[PDB]
Amino acid sequence: LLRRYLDYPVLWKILWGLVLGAVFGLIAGHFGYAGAVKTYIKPFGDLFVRLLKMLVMPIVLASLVVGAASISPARLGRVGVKIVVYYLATSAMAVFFGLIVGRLFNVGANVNLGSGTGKAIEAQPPSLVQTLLNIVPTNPFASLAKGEVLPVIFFAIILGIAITYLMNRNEERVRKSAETLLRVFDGLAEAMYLIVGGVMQYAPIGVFALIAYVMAEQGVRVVGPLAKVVGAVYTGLFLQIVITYFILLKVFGIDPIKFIRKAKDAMITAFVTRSSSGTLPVTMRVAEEEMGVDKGIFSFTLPLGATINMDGTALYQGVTVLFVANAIGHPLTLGQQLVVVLTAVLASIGTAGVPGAGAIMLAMVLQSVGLDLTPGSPVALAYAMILGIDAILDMGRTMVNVTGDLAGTVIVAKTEKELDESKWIS
Amino acid sequence: LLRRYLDYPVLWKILWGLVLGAVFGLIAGHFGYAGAVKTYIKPFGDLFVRLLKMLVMPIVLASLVVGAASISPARLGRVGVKIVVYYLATSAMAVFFGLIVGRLFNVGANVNLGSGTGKAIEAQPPSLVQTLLNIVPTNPFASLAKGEVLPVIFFAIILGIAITYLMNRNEERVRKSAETLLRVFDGLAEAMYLIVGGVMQYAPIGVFALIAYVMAEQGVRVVGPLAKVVGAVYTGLFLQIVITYFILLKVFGIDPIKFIRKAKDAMITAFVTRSSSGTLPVTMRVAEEEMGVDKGIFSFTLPLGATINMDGTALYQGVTVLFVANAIGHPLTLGQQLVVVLTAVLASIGTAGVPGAGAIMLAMVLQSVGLDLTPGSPVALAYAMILGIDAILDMGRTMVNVTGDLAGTVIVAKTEKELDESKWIS
Amino acid sequence: LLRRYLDYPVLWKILWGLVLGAVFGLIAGHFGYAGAVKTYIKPFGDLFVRLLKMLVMPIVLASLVVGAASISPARLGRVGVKIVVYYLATSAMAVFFGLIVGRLFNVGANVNLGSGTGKAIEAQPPSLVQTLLNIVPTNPFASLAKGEVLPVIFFAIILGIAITYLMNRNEERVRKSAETLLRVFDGLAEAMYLIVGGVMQYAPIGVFALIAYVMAEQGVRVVGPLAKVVGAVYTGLFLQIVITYFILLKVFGIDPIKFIRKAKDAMITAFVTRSSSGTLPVTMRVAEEEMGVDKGIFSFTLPLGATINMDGTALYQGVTVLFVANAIGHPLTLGQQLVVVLTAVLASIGTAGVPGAGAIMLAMVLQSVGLDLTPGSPVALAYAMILGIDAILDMGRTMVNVTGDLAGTVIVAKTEKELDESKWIS
Repeated sequence: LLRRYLDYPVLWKILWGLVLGAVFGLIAGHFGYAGAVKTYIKPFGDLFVRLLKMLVMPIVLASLVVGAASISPARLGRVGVKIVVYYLATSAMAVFFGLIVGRLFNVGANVNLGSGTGKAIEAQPPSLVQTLLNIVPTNPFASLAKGEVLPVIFFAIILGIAITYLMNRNEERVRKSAETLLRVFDGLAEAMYLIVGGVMQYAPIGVFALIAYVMAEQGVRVVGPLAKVVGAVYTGLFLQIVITYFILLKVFGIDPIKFIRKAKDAMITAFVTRSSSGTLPVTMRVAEEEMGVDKGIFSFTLPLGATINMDGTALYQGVTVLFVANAIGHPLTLGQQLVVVLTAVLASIGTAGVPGAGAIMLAMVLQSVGLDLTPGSPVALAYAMILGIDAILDMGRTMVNVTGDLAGTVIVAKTEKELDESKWIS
Repeated sequence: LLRRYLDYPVLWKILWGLVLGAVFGLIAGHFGYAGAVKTYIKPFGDLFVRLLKMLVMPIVLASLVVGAASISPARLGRVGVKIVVYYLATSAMAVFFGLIVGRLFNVGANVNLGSGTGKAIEAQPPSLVQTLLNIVPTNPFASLAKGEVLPVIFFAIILGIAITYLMNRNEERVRKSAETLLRVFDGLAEAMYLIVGGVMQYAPIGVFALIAYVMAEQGVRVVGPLAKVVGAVYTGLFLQIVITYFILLKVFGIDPIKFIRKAKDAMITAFVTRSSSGTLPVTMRVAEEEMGVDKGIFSFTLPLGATINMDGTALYQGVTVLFVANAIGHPLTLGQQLVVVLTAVLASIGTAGVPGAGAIMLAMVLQSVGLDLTPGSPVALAYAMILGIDAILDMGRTMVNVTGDLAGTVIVAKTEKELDESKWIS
Repeated sequence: LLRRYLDYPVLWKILWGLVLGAVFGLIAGHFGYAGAVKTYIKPFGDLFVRLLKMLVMPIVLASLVVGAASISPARLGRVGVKIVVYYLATSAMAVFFGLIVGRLFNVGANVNLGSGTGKAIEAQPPSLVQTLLNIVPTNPFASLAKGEVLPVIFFAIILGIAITYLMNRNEERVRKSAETLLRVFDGLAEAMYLIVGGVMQYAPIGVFALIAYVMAEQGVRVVGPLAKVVGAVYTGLFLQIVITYFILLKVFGIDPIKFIRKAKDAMITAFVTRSSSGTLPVTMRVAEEEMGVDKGIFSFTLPLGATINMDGTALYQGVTVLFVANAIGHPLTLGQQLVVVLTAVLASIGTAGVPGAGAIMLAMVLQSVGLDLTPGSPVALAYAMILGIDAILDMGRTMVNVTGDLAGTVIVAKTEKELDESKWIS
């Protein structure tokens, strides 16, 4: 900080930091400085990551309560059902694309990791209703503490609807009590947006450090087959975007190219900060002035959608579990490869919108299939290299998430005729 | 459509839900559809139990803060501190009588619930002084998360009392701050009461699912023990009146025979209306036109007592916490038969008639004793049975709350020499 | 009469509790009644320790949010940020002097009341940089539940700064929301200060119980090591003055000797009145007449320093945490000492002034450094010894507390060149 580093445009600041970090991690990691980068530089990246998780539970709780207390329950249902159907459709298309692009590259094929047989040949306990019940928290404070985003989303929506029923009562004591509770939650959401805007000023250092460490450690693993997995995530991702989202927007009447030229802001600010609920201010300030959606829509769909958006995750798992499988030499068929729907579309509904969520979810899916031994087996290294390239995969698995969020908000807006057509004329 | 299911008197269609659950469980266990009803119907019961547990913590916290700030010693005079201790003492004695008539009835020994050879190391409990010191929470947020409800009760009462002592200080800043905190907790309590209304709207299907599963799983006895729990509550109430509200009146000089003969009006009106505060005028007037207490007293003891004097709901959940215990094969000890006494009494400040209680104070006492309502556990089924048999308990349980209120008003009027004896001679 | 036991000065009451506890414990130990105090007396000690460990989290959260909203770059001009930087740096150097003097005197190295070698075995402590990173929480509510003090301190400070930045907004809705959130946290902090008043009123019974149990089970040296603690704290305050304040004043042009000779009135008033806000008028009179500072500064610097500039308290913490760590036989490591420095500086932002805010902050630092204050553990007994001696250190802590304010006022007034040189030159 010298009073000028806080005035350079935030987005250009982040991209400048990211490119400088990539160059530093390349030239250093090649000159044998992995230890120095890990020791002096990586802690800044870890501090940035930790900051990007401090402000996810409060922002989710407060912003959902406000976004539900602003909308009347009728429009709230008419919007939420649409946004959930949209996430389901686009996430199913995402899983399909994962199963396709994890094969079209034959990912992790000639990584002969000294193992012919394994334990992932078959495993499918996809307990669906057991997840549809886990949405309901047994103790909402205990679900705040344990960092579960979906039960807190449920409780927040319920509390918001209760408040909007209260502020229509007649006992003027109750009206005031409800207004005061709503103002508490509104103040908390706004303070969290300030905190996020503040963290995105340090982000040009955190991104620099993170990508520097990543490009210093894994700067040589992008030569082997582990490059045909970053290729298989990014090709699958570009396909996700340019097929799913543009097909949808053309179907509903939104011109896709203009949609991209207008989403560029949030697309880029989420491609680098790798967090959906840390770029939530940016995507809201995009849906407000650059897309034209009404506030009573994106005040709820965007914070709800920043969590439950399993396109990047499912596209990330549907191509990374295939890599782990082909790495340990034990194959698996398409139908049996639906360990993604086991976790990504069911277990990983909430944990989508924190950095490195894909890696921890892959750790969650590789342990449920039976592959548990962490220190020695090929399951160790096959997942360790993924954890190493987790940042390069995570920079995109959330750009797609925020693009899908904006596309779903635009869709729910356009169907409800709450989308300002004065912005979409160019 | 659906409004015929909403506007139908709840707490009645709950009993219809229970009896339809019984007949459905019978004709699905006979035909041999136990697996099908366990895999398709029980999820509704699981959802309903999770819904009844998501309320217990926020409702206890908020409602207790509001209640304690309503009755704190910082705003109680002589009559206030003379009626509050009376209400607390008589609620404690109501719970004692509940446990007494639960042990003197073998309430839930005819139920086949609880697995065979569950455990045998349930003994070796903490001492009396230790479970007494465990009332004080070492960390209030840690007690909100861990689900402990008695320490949260203690901390909430402390906070309410502190808030009242604040709202009398001179600095306008701290007065406004305390008043705003109180309005926050009040808004949270009101939102929780609406959510409880919604959950009890859903309760028909939930108790239907739970009862259908528990009947069709084995054909367990449900008519035996329920015809015992009522008949235990009702003689519990008759005992409560004719023992407590007669020895208390005898030790203060008031003839209880004429007291009952003149309070029959409010007694009948509350036994039929089933409303703690809906019958408030009637009892009020029978305290004025016949009992003789002036407005200076019964304008403060009766309104407060219709909210914090719930001796009926201190005996109901005094016998039902024995039913749930004796049915699941976990007989209560003196260490828990005290935690019931403290929880079911301190939570009486945290009531609101039907929505404030709604058999949520029992789901709170159960969690206070350690008996968890984990969806699928025998506690859930022995709780579903009771919450289903709730109309036949409530239509009688309401009658003793208002008699407790009248006894309290008369006792405080007599102990202040205000009660005009001219209405009690001849 | 109870009202007589309350209006006694609470800290002399606590010291009397400690003395009576020592004598009664020695008598019991010589008479072989150790079981009597272990079963009947000690439960009061357990109750006090739990009742005190309760307040740490609500106090730390609410008080830090309010204090941080009191000092922030949003409402701090130039003199504001200068004096705040000075206050924090001086509190930090003061905690450092506390640790140095504590280690030098070897405080509490012969009470040996620990459970032996081990009792907290944890092989690999978090490295220094990991200890720094753990300040930001991955989930602030999780840091609330798990009782981690420092992450909640960081989150609370950040929330307060965001809240005041909001209060500076122009949209009426968000300004009102931020005001209401701050008023909620203000009300919570004030309620916590009332509860602390109550707990410290109860304290003498608790200190009597704890010291009696200690001195009865086995007579440990308490007249000696507490004497060394008092000597070390007074040497610490004297060296704090003679090094920190003299060096700062001389490296800014002030002549320290005449500074001391001028502020004799404020120092002596703070000594004899044992109050830091009750000596505010005399402090302003000294800073205006005898120093030369203009009303532009000493009207904003003194009311701030007598609230957030606690050097005496931040040295008492630095010495007594070392005493507790050397008493239970766990010489604390350097990462732990840095944690002590951080959470003794940042907690000063939210000091209370209620008699006992030194003991509560000591409990806060004990919880933050790793030495849990759970009842029964030897930490409770050593903390009881310190809290008992607290009344003797309080006569000197407020002298350094209000000398730091004057040093800071004079420093900043000379930097701003607003110091009326006619009072210094000769």
